[PDB]
Amino acid sequence: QSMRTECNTARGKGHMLIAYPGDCSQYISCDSNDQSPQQCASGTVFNSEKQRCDFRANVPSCKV
Repeated sequence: QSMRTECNTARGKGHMLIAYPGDCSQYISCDSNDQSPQQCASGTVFNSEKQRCDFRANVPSCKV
């Protein structure tokens, strides 16, 4: 809850190119509140709590 050892949070400007597109932003906000703060959408991985496990070939989790 309370961590005073995050003085190294200034090291996220090297491989943060994951935020290139925009769909990732519209999915991170449309997936977090959609079911829960478990949204993992980042291009083709909607590991959101909404049960959208499609991190592979964008396969929809249409569990019968």
